[PDB]
Formats: sequence, C-alpha cells, structure tokens
Amino acid sequence: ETVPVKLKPGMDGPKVKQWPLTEEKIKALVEICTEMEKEGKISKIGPENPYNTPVFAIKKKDSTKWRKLVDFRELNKRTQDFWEVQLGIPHPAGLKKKKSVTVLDVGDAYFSVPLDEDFRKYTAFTIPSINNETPGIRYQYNVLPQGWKGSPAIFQSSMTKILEPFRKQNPDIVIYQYMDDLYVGSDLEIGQHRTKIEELRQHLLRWGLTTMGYELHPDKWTVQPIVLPEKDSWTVNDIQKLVGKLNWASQIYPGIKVRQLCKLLRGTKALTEVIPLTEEAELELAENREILKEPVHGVYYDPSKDLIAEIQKQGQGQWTYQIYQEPFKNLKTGKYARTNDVKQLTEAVQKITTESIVIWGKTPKFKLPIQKETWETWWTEYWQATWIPEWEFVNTPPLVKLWYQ
Amino acid sequence: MPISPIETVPVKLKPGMDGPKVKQWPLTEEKIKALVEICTEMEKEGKISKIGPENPYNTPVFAIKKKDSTKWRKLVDFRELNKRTQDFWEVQLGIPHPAGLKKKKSVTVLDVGDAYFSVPLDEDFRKYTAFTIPSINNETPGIRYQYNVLPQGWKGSPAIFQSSMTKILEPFRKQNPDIVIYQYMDDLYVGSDLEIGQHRTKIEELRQHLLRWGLTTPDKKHQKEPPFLWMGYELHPDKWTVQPIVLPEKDSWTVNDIQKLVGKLNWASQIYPGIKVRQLCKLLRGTKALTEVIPLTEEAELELAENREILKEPVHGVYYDPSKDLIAEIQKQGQGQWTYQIYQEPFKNLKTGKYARMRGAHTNDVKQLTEAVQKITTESIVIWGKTPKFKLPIQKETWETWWTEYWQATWIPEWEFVNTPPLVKLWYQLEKEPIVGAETFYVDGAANRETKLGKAGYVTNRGRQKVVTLTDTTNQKTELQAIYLALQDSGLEVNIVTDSQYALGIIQAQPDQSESELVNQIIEQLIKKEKVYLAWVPA
Ligand SMILES: CC1=NC(=O)C(F)=C[C@H]1Cn1cnc(C(F)(F)C(F)F)c(Oc2cc(C(F)F)cc(C#N)c2C)c1=O
Repeated sequence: ETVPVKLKPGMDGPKVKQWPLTEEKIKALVEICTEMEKEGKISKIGPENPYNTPVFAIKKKDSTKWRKLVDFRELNKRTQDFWEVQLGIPHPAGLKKKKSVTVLDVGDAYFSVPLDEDFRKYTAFTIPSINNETPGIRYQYNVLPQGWKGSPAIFQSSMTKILEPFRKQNPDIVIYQYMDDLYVGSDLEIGQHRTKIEELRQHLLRWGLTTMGYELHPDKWTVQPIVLPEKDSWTVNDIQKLVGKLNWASQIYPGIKVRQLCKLLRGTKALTEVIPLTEEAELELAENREILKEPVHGVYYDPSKDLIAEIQKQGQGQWTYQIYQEPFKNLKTGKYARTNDVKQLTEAVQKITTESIVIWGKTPKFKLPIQKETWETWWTEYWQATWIPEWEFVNTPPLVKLWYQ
Repeated sequence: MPISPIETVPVKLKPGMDGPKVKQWPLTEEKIKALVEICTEMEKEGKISKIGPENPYNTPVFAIKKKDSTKWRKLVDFRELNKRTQDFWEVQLGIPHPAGLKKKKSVTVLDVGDAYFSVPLDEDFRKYTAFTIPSINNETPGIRYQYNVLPQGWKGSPAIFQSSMTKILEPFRKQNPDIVIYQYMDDLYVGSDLEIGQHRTKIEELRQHLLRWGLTTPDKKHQKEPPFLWMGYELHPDKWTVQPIVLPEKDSWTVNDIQKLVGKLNWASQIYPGIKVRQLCKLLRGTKALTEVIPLTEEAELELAENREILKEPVHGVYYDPSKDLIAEIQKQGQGQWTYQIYQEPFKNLKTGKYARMRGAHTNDVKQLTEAVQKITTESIVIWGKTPKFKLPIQKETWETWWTEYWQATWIPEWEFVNTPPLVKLWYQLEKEPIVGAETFYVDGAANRETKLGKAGYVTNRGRQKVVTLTDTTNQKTELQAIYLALQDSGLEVNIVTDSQYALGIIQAQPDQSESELVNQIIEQLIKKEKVYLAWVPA
C-alpha cells in the first residue's frame, strides 16, 4: 500500500527545462533507464504529462560507473509540507559532537517501495536528444525516487525496523537519515568505528541495501577566525586594513573596540609611513584577538529560516566561506583548500553542504562567485553528491574577501 | 483518409473547469451551405460524427472563401476549449541545425499526409469539441458534430500527434538502430549508409509500417529530391547554406526596413563569416515608429557596405563527421564584436556565428572572450553532443595572470593560443602594495540627495588639495569624479585612498570598455600611469 502525497495548495508540479547533455551522458542515461524500465521502476509517459524535472549523469562515489542524478529541487520545494511537516525526520544535536561520522549511500532502499499512483506524474523527466533528432525520452517514477525528500520521509518506518537491532546494540552510535544518505557517528577509536560501519553494512545487506575523506571528524571542526596580523613594523596602510577588518567584526562580535588604533590614523599621512604602536592600541589589539578566537555571542540558528552560504575565491587554490541566516551574523566560518576553478568551487560547495547537514540537518542556499552560464555548463562534470543545494550568483563585494582573507 | 488504430492519449480539462459553452452566431445561407458540404464529407471520412442534443458544449464555427478561389474552408474557433484544456509537455527542446547533420549515403523526405486527421482523439474528451452548423436564421435546431480526430487549432494536437509518431516508430527504431530518422512536425527525414537499392527497400518497409498505423507517406515518384529547402536553409548532398539573401538598396531606410535587414544579417551570420550588426542595431535604439525614416550614420553605412562584400558570393558549410574533433576559433572584430567559426578539417566550416558585448557593462576583452567561449560550448553540446577544442587570440600567460588574480571563478576548457591579431590583453594592472616615494591622495565624493549637487575632491600627504562642484549628480558619480581628479593631478606613480567600494570594484576588474563617459576617462588615465595603487577605508 502507498502513502498518498499531496502538493502544497496553489502550487502545481515542476515544469523545469532539461539542460543540454553531452553524447556520453545521454548514452549512459539511456542504458540506465532501459534497465530501470525493465525492472518496472520507471515507465515511458505520454504528452498529457506536462511536468518535467532535469536529469543528469554523474560519476559514483565508490566507482567509475555512471549514475543518474535527478534534480528534484523544484518538486522538493513544492512538497515541503509533506516531507517536513507531515513526515519530518528529527535532526540530532549529538551528531556534530561525534569523533567520526561516516556517510553511507542508502538510495537503493527506495526502489522497493512503490510510489502513490496520483503523485507519479510529478516525477516526469526527459532524456534529451542530440541536434533534436527525436523528441526526448520521457519517463515517470513507479517507485520512491532518489533525490526526492519525500522518499526518506515515506521509507522512515522501514528504516527504523532495519536499524532497530543495531541501535539497541550500540546506544551511543548516532544514525541520521538525510535524503539518500545515513550519517553514522561514534566516539570509538577509528578501527572500532570502521568495524561498526562494516557491521551496519551487513544489517543493510539483509534488506537489499548493498552500499571529503573516508570519515568526517566534526569534533575537529574549528572556525576560521577573523585574522589580525602579528607585526613588528606597522605602516599607515596596515593600520587602515586592520581598522577596516575590525569595523566589520564590530558589527558581528559584541565587545570589539577600535578607538585607540583609529587615533593612530590622525592626518593625511603617506601609506608606507611607519607608525609606532601605543600601549592602549596594543592592548586593544590583543583583546580583539581573544574575542575573534571565540564563537559569536548572540548568534543562534532559527529553524524557521533558510541558511545562506557565501564563498570567496582567495587565490592559490584557497577559498573562504561563511554560513549565516541574517547577513554577517555568522553561524560558522571555514576554508577550503586544494584542479581548475570550477572543480575547486564544486568541491567546496559539497564540503560546506555536508557540514551544514551534520550541524543543522539542512542545506544552505549558496551565493557563488561565478558567472551563471559557466557554472551551469560545468558544475555537473565534478559533482559527486546525490543531493543538490539551491544557489544564486554573486559579484563578491570588494573588501568582503579582504576581511575574511 | 486512414485514422490510426493507435491507443489514444487520455486528455483532461483544467481542474475545476467545465467544457466550453460558446453560442453559435447566425451565419449567412452561403456559409451554412459550405459548412454542411464540408461536414458531410468529413463525417463520411470518419473525422467528425453527428451528436444528439444531450451534449451541452459548443464552440463557434465559421466559413471563409477567398476572392480568388471557389474553395470554402471551415474554421473552428477553439479559443475557449484551449483555455480549458490541460497543459501539455513541450513539443521540442530545440530545432535541428544543418551543421549537426552527418554525411549519409542516402537521405529521404517522408511527409505525413493529413497528419492531425490521421490520429484519433480520446473518446472521453470528444464531447468538448462539439460545434453547431446553425439553421437558416437560427429558426430550427442546428446540425451538431464532434471531432473523432485531432482538430486543427486545438492545443493538444501538436504534442499528441508527435507522441503518436514516437510510439509508432519505437519498434522500427529498435529493429533498425543504424537508420537515422529525424522527427520534425509532420515530417520524417530518413537516412542510411546502405547501397541505393537496399535503402529504397528500407524506405518502402518504413512507409508500409507507417501505413499499418494509419499514416500515409509519398511514394518513390512523389518524394522530394535534393536540394531540400527547409526552414530558411538549403540542404545539398555534401554542403548546406542559408536560402538566398537579398540586401535591399533604399534611398530612405525605415525602422521596419532596418529590423528586417538585421534579421537577415543575423540569419546569414550562421555560415557567412564576419557579419556585423552593431551599428545597424544602434540605429534601432529609440522610440521611433515602424515607418519612421532613420538616416544611416557613417558607421552604419560602413558596416552595411562590409556586409554586402561578405555576401556578394555564396558560402556553404559542411556536414559533421563524428569521428573527428570539432575546432572553434574566435576573432575580435572591435567595439565589443566577436566572430567565430567551427570546423573539423581546416578551414571547411560546419558553421559560423558571432557574439556581442553586454550593454551597460564595465568590461574587458578577457571577460568578453570567456563569455563567447561559453556561448559556443553550449551551442556545440546541443548540436553535436560534445565541446570543441578552442583556438583563441590570447596568450596562455595573459589568461593565467587574469584567472589567478580575478575574484570570480573562471575557466576555459582545452584551448590553444593562435596568433591572429588583434590579440586579447589587459591594458593596465594595479599594484599589490603602496608605492614608496609616490604621493597619497585621500579622495572624497559626496552628493546632497535633496539638491542633487555634489562635490568631488582630495587632500594629499604632500599638502595638495582640490574641490570641484558637480550639478545633477549622485554619490557614485562624485566618488568616480574624486578618483579621476586624483589621476589627473598626480604624476606617473600614485597611491589613492577611497571610501568607495563601488569605484574600487570597477577598477579592480581592469575594464577597458564602459557605457559611462566617466569610467572611460578613468581608463585613459589608468593606462598612461606607471604605478597605481588603490586602497579602501571605511567612511
Ligand atoms: C547527407 C545529405 N544528403 C542529401 O542528399 C541532402 F540533400 C542532405 C543531406 C544532409 N542530411 C543528413 N542527414 C539527414 C537526416 F535527417 F539525419 C536523415 F535523413 F538521415 C538529413 O535529413 C534532413 C534533415 C533536416 C533537418 F532536420 F535538419 C531537414 C531535411 C529536409 N527537408 C532533411 C532531408 C539531411 O538533409
């Protein structure tokens, strides 16, 4: 029996255009879809289905084989009441406190559960054709699809039964389901932790579930503080940059002072001129460093608001990032380090989304410092995650990069 | 004549909507007579069927007979039914491009006869297509009909016809994977690499398979021969071109004449290299009426004359060879104009094209070149399913200096430098550190929002100062004026401190082109300097 799914009132199903694909990705998808159709997982559809969701082909996490990725971002936004209010999966606060967190792909579990007949039409997708030789190949889902947030929401009851003996035997292990993955955290020694993962894989293997470094280590996640340089000689220019960077942090951190340092900039002096540091300025500098190395007082995650992630290209394969709900009220800051700009940016996006899932159980909306078309053409060539976050394109403000440098 | 025995596509109305109930307006006797004759013939052919009085739906009918002709045509106004009919999926994602066609030994055109009338309509939906032929002066009940096939002008016909052809071709495609069949509207373009005799054997077998499903196609004597005139193109056995282009010679050009000329030049630009439309497009800027005469500027006259020389002799493109790479080359033509050619064997182009600089932007040639590469990459994946190898007029060192210093993630797929001037370069660079022995200008710009009057100025470490008044200005323009002042009054080496993130952001991206007269003046100054260092301080 199927769980009846309803759309949010006033909104219709997704009607998103299919992005052009290379010949090797089209052939990969045709082969995967031919096989899924034989297995009854999907069915060819008629023109009376006016819905569409984009489809892509990516390289797997564990192998060189092609895998189908459906971008259900619109269908997910349009079904939010079902997967978040009606069948919401609660997020554990202990997951980010674990020594090791292992991510296991469990998307193959959903192909067993059939999808409600009246909802299937909303899962429509099209395999495009080179030079528009033929009209695309149109299909819809007969079972819970990978990428749709309603799939873990409906499978939740079955996942609880599959995991019950493992959780009873290991009460200190935290298991969290997010979309197609299980997040498994423990405080065990790395060898005992890996042994418990291999044990959990055997439990999933009994139900047909044959399943970034190896593990994530959230207890070692330490914020990228606002860096104030340690100098022997201080020019007028260095003081100006420090005042600008402290003026920025004073709007976020309660207690930032700049009066004594700001006084040193009296006049219209040459940028290269050396200025000696006073006792009051040196004390103020050390008190600011102490505040910057601690979390932001007064900033809390509001579950009713979206998370935002901003990224800045710093040069030499270094990228900085911040996550917040209200501009510049930073919930987390970090850095990503390394082949090419687009590849590095996708890797950083996936790393930040994964941390966001561990900490808050949700993906942030990204502000990407790239041209919309460049990103739209190449992001798929390097993507390895089975989820896709929301993103928009920004023109990185001057000095925003400078303050987080 | 035949109506396909294919399974019908279930059709629905929009949620909460009933079928149309539009009153039939009384018609003249002449029109009623023509409609009765047309409808009797269609009813005999199975296309429409008489209905009882139980059906409450109605759609208006009309009859039109041209002055030159003795032929009457039936016109049904499906506007109301189309408004109430469900949405359908898009027919095609794009249109085939001739450059994406391969070199097949034989190619055949099979146009389906009476396409919509050869496909049945969902039985449960037929009732919504009800129409009435009114009696003389609407005195007595009219003659009522409903469609049994896809009606002309109804919303679902193009999608339902296409899906019916796809379903029908499915088994023939599985059992003949090496035969090419392009689907386009009511046509099938069939190609193969078999010898002339066995190709006709496959064509007859295809025509016969189609016939088994109610679709009639032209026989060997009635099928078209090359060159095929398709959608503004000419397709020949080993080359393709655009249909003849006639550039008119007029004493006075109107907005309408210029718009038609730009359309024709844009269409020719997909195979004629070097076509330009910037100056002609500039003439179309304004609120000018269609018949308003626009005098040609000297620049538009020069551009038109250069286009005429490009089109004086025919130019053709070649077909695609899937076993060879695609090469794309781009050239800068000046004033934000870019031209490109795509070939596999030099220099036999499959197609050409152009790219134009974005309007109202502070930009440079490196950015424009990156945008043109992106546009070409997208177009190539659609036509051929793969990205071309690029030959660009930019040094690897110039690109490396740009991408490693730019705040935005940027990338160009596999490319090689080609020395085809004008080459792409950055015309100035800003210093990374404050200059020693150079004067530091602390610039400031402000504008009163109430009066729109502003002041632009500076104070230096050397005691120099200046203040200038500006009328009908903004904070942004006074901040740029303040920077320009410092550039004008300083020597070859200068340090500039500003509180304008806006101005800093524009200059840090090394623009050489701008819509703004003020940004262009800042550029001329920046280029002539030896060392410029720009720093920012909070207000
Ligand atoms: C190799 C060719 N031989 C010819 O005789 C000739 F005139 C043209 C070509 C190019 N060509 C190569 N391949 C196809 C095909 F669609 F792929 C299929 F027939 F094989 C063509 O068929 C088209 C393709 C298109 C359009 F889809 F591009 C329009 C028309 C028309 N009219 C035709 C005939 C086609 O024209």
